[PDB]
Amino acid sequence: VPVPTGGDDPTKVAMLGLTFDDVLLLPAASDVVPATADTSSQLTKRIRLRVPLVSSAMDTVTESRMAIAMARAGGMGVLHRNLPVAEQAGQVETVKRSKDSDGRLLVGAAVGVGDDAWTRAMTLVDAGVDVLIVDTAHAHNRGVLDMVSRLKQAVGERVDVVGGNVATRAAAAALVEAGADAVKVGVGPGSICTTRVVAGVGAPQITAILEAVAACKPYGVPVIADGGLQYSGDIAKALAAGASTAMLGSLLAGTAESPGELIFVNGKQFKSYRYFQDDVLSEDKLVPERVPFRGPLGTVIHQLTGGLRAAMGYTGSATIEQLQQAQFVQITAAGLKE
Amino acid sequence: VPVPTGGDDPTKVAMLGLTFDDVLLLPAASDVVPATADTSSQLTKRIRLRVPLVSSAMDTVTESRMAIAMARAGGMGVLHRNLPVAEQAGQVETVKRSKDSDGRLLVGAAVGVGDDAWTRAMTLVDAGVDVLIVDTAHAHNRGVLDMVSRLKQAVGERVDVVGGNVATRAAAAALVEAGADAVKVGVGPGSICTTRVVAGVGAPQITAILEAVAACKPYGVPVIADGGLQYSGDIAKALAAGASTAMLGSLLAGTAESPGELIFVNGKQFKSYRYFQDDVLSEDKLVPERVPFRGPLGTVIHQLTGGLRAAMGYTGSATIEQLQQAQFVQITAAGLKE
Amino acid sequence: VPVPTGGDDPTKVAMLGLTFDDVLLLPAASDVVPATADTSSQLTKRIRLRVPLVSSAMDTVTESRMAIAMARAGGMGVLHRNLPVAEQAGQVETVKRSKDSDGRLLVGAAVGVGDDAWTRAMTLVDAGVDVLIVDTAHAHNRGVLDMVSRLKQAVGERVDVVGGNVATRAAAAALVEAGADAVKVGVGPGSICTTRVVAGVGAPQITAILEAVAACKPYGVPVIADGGLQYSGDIAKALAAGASTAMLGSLLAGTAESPGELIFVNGKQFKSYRYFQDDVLSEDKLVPERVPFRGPLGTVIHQLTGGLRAAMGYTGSATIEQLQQAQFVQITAAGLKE
Amino acid sequence: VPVPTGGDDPTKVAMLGLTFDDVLLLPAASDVVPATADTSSQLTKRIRLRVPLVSSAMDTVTESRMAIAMARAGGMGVLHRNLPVAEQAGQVETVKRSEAGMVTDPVTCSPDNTLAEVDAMCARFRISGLPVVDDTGELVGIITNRDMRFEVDQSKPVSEVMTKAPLITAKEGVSAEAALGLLRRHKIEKLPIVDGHGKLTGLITVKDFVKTEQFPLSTKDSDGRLLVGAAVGVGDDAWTRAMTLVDAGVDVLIVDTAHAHNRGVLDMVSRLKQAVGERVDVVGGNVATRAAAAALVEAGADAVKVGVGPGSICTTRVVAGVGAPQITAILEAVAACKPYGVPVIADGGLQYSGDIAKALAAGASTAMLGSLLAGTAESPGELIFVNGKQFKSYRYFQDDVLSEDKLVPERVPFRGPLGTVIHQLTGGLRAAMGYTGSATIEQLQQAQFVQITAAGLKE
Amino acid sequence: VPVPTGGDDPTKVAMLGLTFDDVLLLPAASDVVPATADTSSQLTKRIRLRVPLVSSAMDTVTESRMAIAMARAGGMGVLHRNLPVAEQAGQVETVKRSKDSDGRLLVGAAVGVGDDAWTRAMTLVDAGVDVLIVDTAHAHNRGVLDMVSRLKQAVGERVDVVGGNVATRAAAAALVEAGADAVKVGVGPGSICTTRVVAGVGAPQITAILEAVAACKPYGVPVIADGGLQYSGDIAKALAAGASTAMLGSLLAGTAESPGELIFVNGKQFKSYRYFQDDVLSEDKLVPERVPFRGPLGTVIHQLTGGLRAAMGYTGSATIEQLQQAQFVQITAAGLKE
Ligand SMILES: Nc1ncnc2c1ncn2[C@@H]1O[C@H](COP(=O)(O)OP(=O)(O)OP(=O)(O)O)[C@@H](O)[C@H]1O
Ligand SMILES: Nc1ncnc2c1ncn2[C@@H]1O[C@H](COP(=O)(O)OP(=O)(O)OP(=O)(O)O)[C@@H](O)[C@H]1O
Ligand SMILES: [Mg+2]
Ligand SMILES: [Mg+2]
Repeated sequence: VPVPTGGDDPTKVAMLGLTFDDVLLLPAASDVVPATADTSSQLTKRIRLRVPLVSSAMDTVTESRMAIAMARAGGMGVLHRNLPVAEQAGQVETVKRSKDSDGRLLVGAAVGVGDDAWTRAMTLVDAGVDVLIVDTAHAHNRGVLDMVSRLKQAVGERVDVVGGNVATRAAAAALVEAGADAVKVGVGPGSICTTRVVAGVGAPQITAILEAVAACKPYGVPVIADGGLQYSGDIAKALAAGASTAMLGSLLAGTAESPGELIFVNGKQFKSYRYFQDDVLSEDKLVPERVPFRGPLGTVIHQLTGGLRAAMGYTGSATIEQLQQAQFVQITAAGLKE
Repeated sequence: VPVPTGGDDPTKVAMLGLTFDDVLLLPAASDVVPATADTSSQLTKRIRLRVPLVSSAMDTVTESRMAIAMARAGGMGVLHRNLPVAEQAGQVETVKRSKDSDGRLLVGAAVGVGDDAWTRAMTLVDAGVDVLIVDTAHAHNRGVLDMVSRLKQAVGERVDVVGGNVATRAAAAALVEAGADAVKVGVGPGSICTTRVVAGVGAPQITAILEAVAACKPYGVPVIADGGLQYSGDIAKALAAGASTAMLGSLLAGTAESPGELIFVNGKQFKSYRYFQDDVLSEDKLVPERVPFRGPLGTVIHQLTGGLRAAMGYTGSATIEQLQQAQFVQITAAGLKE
Repeated sequence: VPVPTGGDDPTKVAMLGLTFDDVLLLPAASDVVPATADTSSQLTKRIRLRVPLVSSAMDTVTESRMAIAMARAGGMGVLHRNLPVAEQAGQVETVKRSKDSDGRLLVGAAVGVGDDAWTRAMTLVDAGVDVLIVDTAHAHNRGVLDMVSRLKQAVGERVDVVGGNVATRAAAAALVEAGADAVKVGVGPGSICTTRVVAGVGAPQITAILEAVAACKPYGVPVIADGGLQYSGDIAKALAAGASTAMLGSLLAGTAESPGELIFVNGKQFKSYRYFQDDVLSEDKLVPERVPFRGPLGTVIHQLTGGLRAAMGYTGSATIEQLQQAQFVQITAAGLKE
Repeated sequence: VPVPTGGDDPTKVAMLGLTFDDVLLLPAASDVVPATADTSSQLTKRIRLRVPLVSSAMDTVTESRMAIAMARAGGMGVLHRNLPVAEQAGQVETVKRSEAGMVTDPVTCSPDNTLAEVDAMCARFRISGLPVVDDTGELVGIITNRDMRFEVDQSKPVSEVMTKAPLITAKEGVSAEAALGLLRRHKIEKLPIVDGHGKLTGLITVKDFVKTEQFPLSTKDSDGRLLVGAAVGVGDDAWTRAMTLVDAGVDVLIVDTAHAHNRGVLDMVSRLKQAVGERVDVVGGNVATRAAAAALVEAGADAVKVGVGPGSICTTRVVAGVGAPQITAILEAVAACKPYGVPVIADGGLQYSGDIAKALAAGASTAMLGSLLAGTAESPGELIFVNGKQFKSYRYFQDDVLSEDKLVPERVPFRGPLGTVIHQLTGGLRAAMGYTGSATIEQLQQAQFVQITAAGLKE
Repeated sequence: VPVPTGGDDPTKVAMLGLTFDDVLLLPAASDVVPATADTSSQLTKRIRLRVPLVSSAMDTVTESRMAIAMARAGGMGVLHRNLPVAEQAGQVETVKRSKDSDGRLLVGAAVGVGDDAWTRAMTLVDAGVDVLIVDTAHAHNRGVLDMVSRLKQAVGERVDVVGGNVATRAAAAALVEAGADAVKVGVGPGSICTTRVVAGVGAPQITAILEAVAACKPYGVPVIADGGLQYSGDIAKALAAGASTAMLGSLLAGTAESPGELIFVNGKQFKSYRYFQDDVLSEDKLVPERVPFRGPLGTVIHQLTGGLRAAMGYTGSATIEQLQQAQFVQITAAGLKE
């Protein structure tokens, strides 16, 4: 009668979470050449990218240079918000003035929650931003939903609103009901993540994507998988799990197009570089208190796209929409043994 | 027809035991700001702590200085019994004379089993102790239950009695029947624990807490999770599994407030410091035959409480009683790989 | 409709095998003191040992000195058969002439299969051996069963016949039907075992013990667990899984009483020391082609017995027969992480 | 309502994949002595090997030398295709003429050839003599070691130094005893055998029997020549290569692709089966599912090769996120192939001989040996000595779009003689057969597994 | 009577060679600020450099880009000769067309020995080279001396001729007699040098510089110290030992201005890139058969010049000619112990 893992509530342990290392893509009937596979996918309800990759809105990853490079590569970049409002609008305009209906490069920008966030969002919309991402560590919060709904009513006709990071079906459904044009998924997805170690909170990314897609797919809301990626195979797995686009963080932190200046210390090359880190539950609030150079962004994007095209050829997926129907095989611990 | 793991008895392998590394807290709908979360919790049926942390009754962890520091920090300390009765009463008197209804600092003390244990307990009650903990390696023994019942009849009106370490539902129910005001839970909870290696005996802490809470929650008896803690996330997980307080042992062993004198050896700082170790089945009876300095207690308590508050914010738990209703996701082996 | 692990045969993967590290002994209601716990157990149908430990019949573990020491320690030893028949009979006589009904020390000897094995067995029986072990790598063989039956018919009135190593219920049942006085269990029980790597053959020892006990318990035939032990906790787990005695191998190879001479090489102490290795499927046939000193036997035996007594105190087992009814908790991979 | 691993689709996570390290072979009732066990197994429907081991068609593993050594050991080798069609056909011809037997049609050179060419031919075919025939096929001479041992000018034409006709020759169908009598009487070592006109037909020497004594386990056709296989791709260049290999006398054609569940691979298999099915056997490329194996069987493949990302740290898994654990893949493919009698070749994922035993017990009929053979002496490459260790030292034809080299942006250690590795693998297999009571490989395919946990793998 | 180190010949061990690590510069009376120190020095009899640094003529160090950078930095570069004559002439033209009396950048080029070397030299002089270096591993050879004499007679009025690597006073005197405008010093100068290990040939660099200066200083012939340099302090020591310029080899191999393309492999950055290596006794003839990135040349040059200026300040040397009069202190083995 009692639960095999202890207690009496069978829902106390709600689910078994699978990560990227837990699953592999099963080969299927294929007439798809990797070179001829269409990797385009929807970022939001109204925006389609040639390459389903978006740079994360992290101070160490995306500012104007990275946003321009990502837009030229066929993806997009979200400008980080650890800077003043006027500076963010200036970076938005730097990206725009350098594709949309008018032929200018697409760009996204991150905003928080609050009246200061409202002013920031209005200024960014004035500067010509295309995507507003209400970015929070935990989006299953009434304030985040209120901000998403308010932005959707105010500037929904001209810009797309993306909701904060969720990890469950209920949170994704709440964001969809708030009117979000895309749902960003992932709450402590890394295995050694600071959220997992310090707060004990996390969700393995494959299960989180599956649940959020179960919430969002009926309403046509794209899913952006954010965090937990280590290799291009993880990009393929995230897209096959149901996500429409992937967000790239630490994989792009040390690239040349990312912020920071090149320095040479101890024989190795590095990139050397608060009132705006207003987000509670963020990893910087958990810690008690030099990112290496990674080369040009083009090589990293080429490697990731090559891995994705290889997966598409193996699974017989002509489009990303077909790759989202691919099947997984769950591997055991011996499958991770070197 | 036969059991898949061998034999014919399906109850031979009773359960799959989960440890802290097996589970993560699932994010849920939240309106809780981490700073405004109420971390107050019940130590016993009549005692509520501002911070649900109790320093373990270990010779290397808690004496008068540590007890005073823990009571001032909002938690409590239990004085170890690896010393003469007069010395323990003196430490109790030191803690009291430096909060109860009188306004003196709250303090607990560990007692054993036997006539000498009765003498020790009566002396400690005379000295003004608030909590008596019958601290045994294996509390599911008739002697421990009889001692708990005797203390409850004798001095139960003025002090609280907490039963020793249990790991199963039946043992916790037996302790509740004997009249224990709180149940301490954990028997070989660490992975590389000496009890697990030398004796082959142990119980994973999450499952043990779930079973003990299933036994204790209907009667309103608090559960103290003792052992297996490595990070503040483990504190959050233990409280979410249903425990009311977490007992801190080796994490406080090298703190400045812990016993021992500070010494400087080989450029590193350590702390340098039987007839009273009368408990059989204790880990010292299993071994054939220098604790590093860990800084001030305040920093450790602050970090642990910050992790707890972050978990409460992620789970939407305004109180510890709400955190006790939080759900878990079970992660695979791949989720622990670096 | 197909099996989740592949194919359409649900019995292709017969079972999930558990090893010692997969399980722990659960605590239970206990009035047992480790010092007053009775560790006696049946070695065979007619032989009871004070300490349930038998030194393995390995060339590097047991000859006359080790057999004498084991008999004096309360257990027994089995003399290895990697030597001439007259020499083995001389070792038997050396052990006997230094307990049975006549006051001489009990001793066992290993024999193979064949006519030379029959001559060896008759010589050993004439020398006064008490137990004959028909030691084979794979006892589920018609020749081994015939040898066991022949020995039981010929000399079963005076000496006990123990069957070779088995790993399944069917093999143990075949040995029992052949008249074995005890059944030795374990076939590639170690994780990095040569049989597992080279032949791909093995059986996790806890599951193997459970299956062989399911075969042997209804007929009162004791089970000797051989191999896979690393710690005294493994002794406790094996005896709780249903085995009556544990056979000690590598744990005794480098003891002072074990064969070989003491040498001092590179600052460390070591021991320095075929036509008679006629057994097929033995590990020495699978390999392409200095055992350290381990101290006195008494220390090892004392430590193992202390661990066993601690387990008996935790489980509330006054006797080994009561320990054989104890329950297990299965632990996850995270339970093994250091 | 929801799936325990997430979502609402119960088939999204189709299965739990078991690798070799997940399973052990359970001992069973056994009267099998390891030495007396029969390790013979079917490579294809018509071909049976004495040892169920095939060398992988890898450029670092199998060339003519490796193919000859594998055939002599009782297995077989598949020649890699990362080289021109002419070179691969030449390797096929080298393997076929290593142990010709029967007719033993002797390699012949024209009188217009040179000493360098005949030295190259002698090195190629491991022979010490060549008959010399004219444009019409009539004999004009013979060249041997005694004719050119110290000759200085390698440009010397064959006609200049050959032993001039007439020579000591016999007629077609001459008895073996008569040939031995001629060889003893004239003390010539290589006796030509001529037709009824004057055109050379054969050459008689007992050494072909002697080599039969040397390697009693050699796998051969009815003609007495060593069996050999060759890999082909898909396309028109692949069709030309396959026709050239069939002309050279190849025995097995393997449509070698990383992903055989593809209409091109199936069409190539069907075309080869229709065109040259009576002469050679066609083996389908790598599959990892029951449906792909069923498609290959429907295409007419004589054997199905199984494995797609089988290794744990395989490049395909890391870069593409694609793979299938090998034990589950073999079980799934055998579930489709066994009802039709189609053998399964397990390719990839092997690290120890126990894995070979497990792969055969899972239902596969042969194991294909790859990286375990890459560094052996019989493998292509030249030995070099660097530091304190010995290593092996040494695209247009890498046309597979899903091959791992397309994923990787970019020394091979020495492993000793092939015979030692083959002996160790066979010993492990025989021990497994003894433990499981399997007298034959077909009985071993019925053996049961026990699944082990993570704790069973910890050192 | 006999030699204390063996034998009867007292000149069998000719000298005790001092390396850079053997000596330190003694501080002296100083009115010299490092900022105002004049580091200009004579490269040859007729060429003066602002910074006494010459880039080594190795295939991995100096071609047109490195030569241009070195000329702009105040030093000079020598073009390597592991390439066809036309290509080296093209590189000379690239350097010249991008300082001499006509305002073009100065550049030097290495030549070998033989008739093809003469053709190469004539082509290079036609292309407008300023310095010809007859670069050989062992310049105390009649062929090198004859080549130097022929070049001096032919094109001595327009270009400066530098002799190959010597290590003794006699070799330097022979080069001066032959008409070398500068003498390059060093033969197996490194401690782990291939020439020393394979051939047993070498000369510690401080002693070699002192002897060559003893040969060259009365004739006003500058000395170029080539090889053995590890730090800027070694540059200061070499200049103080009497050398006029220092040739930089492996220190400049991985710099951006050096030949090769940048590649990023395994998280680290490297530079990736015979009939023309005709010189016998070169280290490629002795070896049986990726250079890391080192940052911009400017950082290396700035650091080396800063160290040189610090030494000039410590010794009170207003000019390099005054630094050439500085004194050394010999240090023991304990002075090298970390
Ligand atoms: N031209 C050929 N074509 C095919 N097979 C050949 C040819 N020449 C020889 N063989 C085969 O290979 C074997 C090689 O022996 P061959 O006589 O050429 O060598 P050998 O060095 O003269 O031998 P030995 O001196 O030891 O008798 C022959 O006995 C025959 O079986
Ligand atoms: N059938 C033959 N009839 C006549 N002469 C022959 C015949 N075969 C070979 N010869 C000649 O006899 C001589 C020796 O040839 P033979 O075949 O004995 O040498 P081989 O096999 O190379 O022997 P070895 O191993 O001693 O070098 C040569 O001059 C050769 O041309
Ligand atoms: Mg010969
Ligand atoms: Mg011969």
